[PDB]
Amino acid sequence: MEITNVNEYEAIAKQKLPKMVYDYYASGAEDQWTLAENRNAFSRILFRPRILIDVTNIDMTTTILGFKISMPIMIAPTAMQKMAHPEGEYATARAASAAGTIMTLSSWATSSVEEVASTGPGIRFFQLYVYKDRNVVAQLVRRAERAGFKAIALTVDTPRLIKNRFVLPPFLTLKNFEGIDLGLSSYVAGQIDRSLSWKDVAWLQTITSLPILVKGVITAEDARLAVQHGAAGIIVSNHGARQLDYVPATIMALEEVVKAAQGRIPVFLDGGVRRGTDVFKALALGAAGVFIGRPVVFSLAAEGEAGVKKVLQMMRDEFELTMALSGCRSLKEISRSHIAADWD
Amino acid sequence: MEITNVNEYEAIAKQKLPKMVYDYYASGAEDQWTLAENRNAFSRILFRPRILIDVTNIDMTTTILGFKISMPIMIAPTAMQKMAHPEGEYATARAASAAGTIMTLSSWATSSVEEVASTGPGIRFFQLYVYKDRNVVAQLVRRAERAGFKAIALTVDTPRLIKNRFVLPPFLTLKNFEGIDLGLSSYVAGQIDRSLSWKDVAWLQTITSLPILVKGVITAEDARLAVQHGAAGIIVSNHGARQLDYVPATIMALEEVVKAAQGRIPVFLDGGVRRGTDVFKALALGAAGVFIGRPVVFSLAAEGEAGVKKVLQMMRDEFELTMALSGCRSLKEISRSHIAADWD
Amino acid sequence: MEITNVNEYEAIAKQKLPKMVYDYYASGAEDQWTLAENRNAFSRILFRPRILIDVTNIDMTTTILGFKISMPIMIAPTAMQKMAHPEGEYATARAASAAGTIMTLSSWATSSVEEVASTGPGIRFFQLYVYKDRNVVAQLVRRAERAGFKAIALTVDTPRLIKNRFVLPPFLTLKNFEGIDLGLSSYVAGQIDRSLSWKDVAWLQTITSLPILVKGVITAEDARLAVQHGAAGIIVSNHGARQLDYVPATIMALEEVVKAAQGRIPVFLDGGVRRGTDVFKALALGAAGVFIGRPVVFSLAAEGEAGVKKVLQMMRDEFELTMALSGCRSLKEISRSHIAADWD
Amino acid sequence: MEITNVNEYEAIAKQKLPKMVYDYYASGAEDQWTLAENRNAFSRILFRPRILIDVTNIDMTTTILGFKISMPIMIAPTAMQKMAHPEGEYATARAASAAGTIMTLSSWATSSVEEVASTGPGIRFFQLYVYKDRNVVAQLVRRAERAGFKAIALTVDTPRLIKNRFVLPPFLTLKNFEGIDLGLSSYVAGQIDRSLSWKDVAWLQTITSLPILVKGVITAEDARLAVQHGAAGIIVSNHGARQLDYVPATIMALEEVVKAAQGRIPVFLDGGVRRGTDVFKALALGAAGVFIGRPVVFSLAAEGEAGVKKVLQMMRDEFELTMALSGCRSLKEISRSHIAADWD
Ligand SMILES: Cc1cc2nc3c(=O)[nH]c(=O)nc-3n(C[C@@H](O)[C@H](O)[C@@H](O)COP(=O)(O)O)c2cc1C
Ligand SMILES: Cc1cc2nc3c(=O)[nH]c(=O)nc-3n(C[C@@H](O)[C@H](O)[C@@H](O)COP(=O)(O)O)c2cc1C
Ligand SMILES: Cc1cc2nc3c(=O)[nH]c(=O)nc-3n(C[C@@H](O)[C@H](O)[C@@H](O)COP(=O)(O)O)c2cc1C
Ligand SMILES: Cc1cc2nc3c(=O)[nH]c(=O)nc-3n(C[C@@H](O)[C@H](O)[C@@H](O)COP(=O)(O)O)c2cc1C
Ligand SMILES: CCCCCCCCCCC1=C(O)C(=O)NC1=O
Ligand SMILES: CCCCCCCCCCC1=C(O)C(=O)NC1=O
Ligand SMILES: CCCCCCCCCCC1=C(O)C(=O)NC1=O
Ligand SMILES: CCCCCCCCCCC1=C(O)C(=O)NC1=O
Repeated sequence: MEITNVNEYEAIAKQKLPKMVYDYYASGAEDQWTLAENRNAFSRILFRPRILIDVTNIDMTTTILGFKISMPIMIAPTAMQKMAHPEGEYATARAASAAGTIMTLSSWATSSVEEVASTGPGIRFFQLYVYKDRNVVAQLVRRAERAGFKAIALTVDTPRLIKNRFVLPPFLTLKNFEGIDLGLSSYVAGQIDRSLSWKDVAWLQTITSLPILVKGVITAEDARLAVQHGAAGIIVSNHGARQLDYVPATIMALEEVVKAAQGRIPVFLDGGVRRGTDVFKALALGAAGVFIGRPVVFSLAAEGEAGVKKVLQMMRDEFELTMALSGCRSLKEISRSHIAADWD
Repeated sequence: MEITNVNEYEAIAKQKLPKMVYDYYASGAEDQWTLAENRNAFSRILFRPRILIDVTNIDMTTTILGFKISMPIMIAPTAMQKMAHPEGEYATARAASAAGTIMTLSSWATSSVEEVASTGPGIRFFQLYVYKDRNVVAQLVRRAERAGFKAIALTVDTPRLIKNRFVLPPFLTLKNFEGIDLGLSSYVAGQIDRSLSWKDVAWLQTITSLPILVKGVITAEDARLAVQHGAAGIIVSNHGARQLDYVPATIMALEEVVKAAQGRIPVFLDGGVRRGTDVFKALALGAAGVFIGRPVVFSLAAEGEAGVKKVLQMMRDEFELTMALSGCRSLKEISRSHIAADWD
Repeated sequence: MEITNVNEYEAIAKQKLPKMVYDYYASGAEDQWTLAENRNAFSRILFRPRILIDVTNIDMTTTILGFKISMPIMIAPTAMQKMAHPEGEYATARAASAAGTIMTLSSWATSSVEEVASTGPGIRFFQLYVYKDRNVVAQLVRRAERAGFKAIALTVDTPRLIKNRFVLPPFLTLKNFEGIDLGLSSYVAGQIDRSLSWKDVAWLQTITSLPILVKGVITAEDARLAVQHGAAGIIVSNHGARQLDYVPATIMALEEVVKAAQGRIPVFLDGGVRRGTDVFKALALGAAGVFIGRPVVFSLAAEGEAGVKKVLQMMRDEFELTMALSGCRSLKEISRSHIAADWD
Repeated sequence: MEITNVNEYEAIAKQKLPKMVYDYYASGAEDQWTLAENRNAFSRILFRPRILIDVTNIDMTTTILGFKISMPIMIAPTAMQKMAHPEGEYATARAASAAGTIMTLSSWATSSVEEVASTGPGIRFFQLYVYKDRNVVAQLVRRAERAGFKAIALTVDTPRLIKNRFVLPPFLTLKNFEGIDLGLSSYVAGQIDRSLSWKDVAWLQTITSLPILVKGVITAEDARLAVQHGAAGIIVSNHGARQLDYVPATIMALEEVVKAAQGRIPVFLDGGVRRGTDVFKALALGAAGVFIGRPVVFSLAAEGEAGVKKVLQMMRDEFELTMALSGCRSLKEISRSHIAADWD
């Protein structure tokens, strides 16, 4: 009946969404071992609270890529949001701007960069999927710059491969591809370029001046390469545990990637973040911020824009209370010594 | 039917107390992970008994802050005991004096320092909650000194935030605040000063000469600060796992805090102590004594003063037998090598 | 109904095979602790995928003992296959040749080396069980060379000791012993020579020029002896967990044996391999290839030659996808750093 | 119906024995955590079998305190065996002599040293419980020497404290105390001397020349003291997990005690030994032999002398097979490297 926390939206969404759709949303890869881990691993990290600290004034605002935001909790890119709620990306963009945070727009969105940008003022990032036809990629990137998007998140952990048993609602299209020259179900399928390599990151930088974030890094080895090749940030991710099963939980991999980057570029994380305590734990391990994926689609399905705003609020309030109880007045005061990781 | 051990009082109390009251007593924070840990962790520590030792005469008396007591098991402060049994703090004070041990009186007690002190001779400590109005704090402290209390336990792990669904029995008031100039349900709520810091420990020492114990320390870092700021003792505590979930069990945190204090001041522990074996394990890890919270309210609800005395006796007899079986004739002979901690 | 993966053949085989036969096939030793481990241990090893790698062209062909094969997945020797399907070894030999891989022929086969060799062109290994009468051993070895077998796998982890309650189908005989001069149920029983030692490996090399692989090694100590005595390869095996219970899973023992061999001879593994991910993990740990036992008999019982070919295909496709997702284009690119073992 | 292994006798004994008696036999202390551990810990130790070893001739005979016996498996002292079977100690003595092994006679036996010695030739040890009246102790020791007992096992882990609800069968008495000058239920109770110390071990050596084994050692510290005070052997024991709960499993404590003794005196073990694999594991860890307690009373209750002989045989055959499968032809060849302990 009443939603006291983020995970509850999942039950409500499950009630109102067709089984096929809910299963598609919640699903991980294969055995779904990592899906569970992305969540479970946060509970193997304990707090080491500090006492006798004046926690009367808590400040959780931060600067991401130069942009000042209200909290280190942002929205990850989840494709075709209008399938969860007719408002779709419009609802999400408005909730994000209202909350004073960042929203990342998927390439497979049901609303174009300009439709989203029309909703109003707000900092947004554009998620890029590189197609074989570079011509289409260039068109998408310039279009994002024009629409006012602040950075490009290049997804590199794209899962491979229901579809034949489902029929999409009418008029739902991949709007970002409407206008640029290339059912819509297919075609876009074998369009993802699996030959993508670091040289392509170099090329991307020649067509745009926007910061390029590499989304899908879980090893210290690739983190170094990200820095060496000029990426502006790294997003420790395993695509919500939908790409390959038995890879570690992103929160387990975070520290090694943060270490490897050596403070050169900000490291972000997604995968399993549901509570304010999870946010604190990620920041204590070195992350500059976190992205949430699934909670966004579940709350959108549940209460639309109101649901998305509630998720962000609940997470903010929980994160604020966690800081007060741990003895932290600002993000700068959250230290690695404020938690005791499973390997500590 | 028959109570052979402390944990059984819980079942009996659960039978006779209103659900809301029992749940409030037994409850931990959030998932209650730490609530369980405070208990479970004691079972991950094994004994390493010594043989061929004359265990004919066992001595468990000790000196706490100069005061000689019969056993290293004392009573922690639990608010408004008259709600568990009409006798409340009177019963507790009398059982404690009879057992030759120490009782800590809560600030939120249903009996004033002088009501408790009227019960008779006995060593008692007063637990202080610092309100924003320092004037009230000073009044409470002087009043405790006058009533003969031997030390002040400053609680620093005070949980934040049923209340709207419960009605209190008639005449039950926070007696310690009756007379000093400041329903009673509210007001006292937003009175706790969350700006409390070490400078406030320094100030406390200017208004009283009584030993100040810092209650709510679980890190080596704050333990050092306790010593550096003149605290007379440290109580490793997590407020019965009611402040923040996912902090370690106090028995897991004990050794690091004992190490950090470097023998300068005595370190005590509360949270999950129910058996004589638990007491032994805490002492072997360096604690100078332990405090019990919940068992006190459960037995009080069950058999009143008789229940509280029985708890103390059962714990004493179990602790005595554990010493005899481990090869220890005095507390001084209980060594770190007498147990094998989970990390050993 | 539909077989999407190898383990499913087991359910189908279980449905159509007599209980005694299925139980005999699936069974491990004693408590069957190792039987489970051979499988479970593969799940305690995580992947560490690399991104931005051109995985457009995957190559999994390899060279085993000089012979070029299509994939590092081969067939282990399982006795009397005609009991699982009338085609028996004929089906298996044909599926193996078709798949471009190697098949190892059991000494207790229901088809002779020449019957198997008659099926067509293909690389096959012959598994040798050393009988007390060396005369019979020599006869078997020369016969295998003549029939075109490429190497001898000397089994050394032969289990000791249903038989009295089962009756075999008519005409099923140990064909390899038909013709050479020595019911058939017995006799062959107490024929296995338990005095077999390294000196016997030296003797074997005097009667044949074929590579001798030592099958049944799980310690670094015996691996060294294998190399020192001239074995051409080692097969880390525990006889499908049927010899002795509580020995480690072969995947747990692999690395130590690979280390000990110091790259002198190839190390192979069998026991619990069912998925393409298992293959990858074994190769990352140093194995030059893997053998599958039980899946062969289960699929043979299920769909005969078609079942065996399907198993090999499913494993190939899963292995190929695992390489693409991990960032590996050839077997040479699969590194120890591509996984995170339970002890890492 | 049929007993294939030792643990099965327990079910049969449970069927025919009164509940109170069976519960008394099987019971551990308190939570019975250690009772389970004594058994469970053996399963956390893996085998590391060696191959290509001539295991045609296995030899498990050994020399204990100069006496040559057929196997390293002996009988621990369990009080009043006639309560399990009318034959009691007579059955046990005869089965032990027949098996060519050693039997330890309890002080609380229902048959005297001379009754047991009358059964025939066999090596037996006498278990001593030291009473406060040294006069009685001296009488018992000389009587044991006279009866031909080869060593004294001084029990030091004697549990403290059903009795009031049970009535003993007629004529069952503590025969060893019949004749020496001191219902029989009581008296013997508060007769155990809890002031027993190492000086008492020194005194024991002045009244007898028989080897003194110290029974009840689980720490390296007391093992050293055993050696320093002239004990002839150590028995790593926790009294079948009946003295104090949460002490480690004897198999977990064995290695540290073996190390500490530095090969000066033989170390033996009891507690949880049920299988031939358990025996091997104990020997690999350094024990010179093992004692079995409970299996003796359970099989005695089940089939009397025939049951006891069967237990010893089953254990012998299992132990022999374990040696053959591990590559060991003599006890001298069983090495620490033949197993992989949980901490390895
Ligand atoms: C249904 C669904 C759709 C997704 N669509 C995209 C997408 O369009 N683009 C992208 O890069 N990632 C996509 N992701 C994954 C990421 O946005 C992100 O890593 C996220 O799901 C993180 O995990 P969480 O869902 O546990 O928060 C999708 C994930 C899900 C669950
Ligand atoms: C119902 C209840 C009331 C409590 N009231 C107080 C209080 O008045 N003052 C204080 O400092 N702590 C209070 N505590 C906590 C401590 O006294 C103490 O840390 C204790 O509960 C330790 O854990 P145990 O209950 O497991 O023994 C309370 C705890 C409970 C369970
Ligand atoms: C029913 C059955 C029969 C077997 N027969 C033989 C055999 O004839 N020769 C041999 O060396 N090993 C034999 N093995 C064992 C090996 O081929 C091999 O190690 C294998 O079973 C590996 O494990 P997996 O079954 O988990 O793949 C047999 C195993 C089973 C399950
Ligand atoms: C019912 C019972 C009676 C026992 N009586 C004695 C006894 O008379 N003397 C002694 O030293 N120990 C006695 N023990 C314990 C030892 O003999 C011995 O340590 C043994 O039980 C070892 O464990 P197991 O029973 O798991 O083999 C007794 C144990 C049991 C179970
Ligand atoms: C049964 C519902 C129909 C499926 C809806 C089509 C969604 C298109 C794929 C979106 C997407 C994912 O699901 C993902 O993990 N990444 C993506 O880039
Ligand atoms: C439903 C029963 C009504 C609740 C009774 C009011 C008790 C007041 C709070 C006492 C208190 C706690 O409960 C605690 O953890 N610390 C405290 O200082
Ligand atoms: C109940 C079915 C009858 C049993 C069939 C006889 C198979 C002969 C043994 C084959 C064999 C095994 O089973 C094994 O682990 N190794 C072998 O070398
Ligand atoms: C309910 C059955 C009655 C009990 C029988 C009396 C046995 C006397 C105690 C024997 C004994 C034990 O049980 C033990 O652990 N050590 C001993 O020395």
